[PDB]
Parts: sequence; structure tokens; C-alpha cells
Amino acid sequence: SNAMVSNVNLQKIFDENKITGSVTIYDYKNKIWIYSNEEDSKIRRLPASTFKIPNSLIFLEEEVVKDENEAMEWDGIKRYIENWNKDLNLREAYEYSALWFYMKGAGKIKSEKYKEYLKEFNYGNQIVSEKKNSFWIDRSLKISPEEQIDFLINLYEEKFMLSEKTYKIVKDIMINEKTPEYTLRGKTGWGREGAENIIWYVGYIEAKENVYFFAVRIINASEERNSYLLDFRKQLTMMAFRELGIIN
Repeated sequence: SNAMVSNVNLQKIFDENKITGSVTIYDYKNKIWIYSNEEDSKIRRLPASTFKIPNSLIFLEEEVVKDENEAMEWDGIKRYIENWNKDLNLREAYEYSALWFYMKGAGKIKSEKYKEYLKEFNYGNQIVSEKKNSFWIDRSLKISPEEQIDFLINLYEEKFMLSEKTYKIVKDIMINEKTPEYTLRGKTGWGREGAENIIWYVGYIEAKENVYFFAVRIINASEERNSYLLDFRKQLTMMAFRELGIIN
């Protein structure tokens, strides 16, 4: 059973916010791809902190931490987010997007091992630079919105060769909003390529006896507007869902 590409209101949300980029959604039960701009969905950009999804799978499978409650030791250096300035476990590091925790954990993993996971995960261009503790923020590794979704579908279906415990823990820590209507798993990331700020929100939402995988990626050239867009990316995603009838 093959997919279908759905048949303008989504592009309007971008236009009214003076942004480019796109929203891409995959309706799992019906096998429908929904694009605000199908050609943008094929363009690879750095994943930034959206990489904390695969990196969390890798940390558990490779035994960097035993589970999501095991704290990693903070080096005592004050950093600019106060929630970062303490020992953190995987659940907290994910929630707070604590780069130091993932950089420290990546030191326990060889570059060739990461390349093995990037192959298993079909993770974009699968490039690891010499910066083997930060290749997801240095523009070496790049991934498209379509590829984010395909990776997330495989995670949901548990198609990768990972243990049951790894999947169970990561699916739980990924939940960042739950109501009686829906369970949302979504992760932000952002960075800059050239003059373009790149703002991601990727994940999947369980709703309506279905699953909707999503990859929102905002392109913003305006310095003055970037902080608002960081605050707006999740609400933009929710607006797209409401426009499509996915949630009320």
C-alpha cells in the first residue's frame, strides 16, 4: 500500500510570520504526506539539538548511562542556562537541551561507532567531522525534514536493532506534552548556516487513533525576529495541526 501526497493555508502561516522553510507531516494510518513546500522538505541542514533524539538512543544502547536516572557529573563551570549548572541525568539533559551532557557522553563513543548508528538510522548525509563530540552542531552532519520523519517512523515502529529498554526509555523521555486528546513528542533544535537561522521542531503526535510525524523547519534571516521564532516554533506546529484537524 503506497503513500499519497495530500492536496495553502499552511504556507500562509509562514508568510504571515515573514519566514521561509516549511512544515512536513506524515499521517501514519493513512500513509499521507502533507507539505507546505515539498521541495524544501528534501533540503538537508544541520540537525542541531534535534540530534538529541538519536543521541539518546545511542547513549542507552552503548551503555554511556545505564538508564535515564543515572546522573552525569557537572564540571562545576557556570554556563548561561541555570538548569545546566548541576549534575544531570539523560531525562533532564534532554528536557533542558543540555549540550554539555551530550558532548561529554559523545566522548565515550568512537567516531566509527557513531557512523554505524548513522547508517542504521539513515540519518541524513551520515557525515561525522573530526569534531566527534559536536558533529551535530558544526554543519558537517546534515538531514532533511523528510529524512527526520523517516527516522522517526522507524523509531516508532522500533525497526532499528536496539534493545527494548532503549526504545522504552527514549519514547518516554520524548513526551513533552500530554492531554486526554494527544501525546506529543517533539524536540527543538536551532543553528545558523551562512546568513540563515535554522529553527527545527520535529517529533510525532499520537492523536485521533493515529500518529502524525512532523518536521517543522523555519528559515529566518532576521536577527531581530529570531528570539520570537524560538518562542513560537511549537505554537506554529500546533496551529498547523489545528488547521489540519489533527487536534482541536
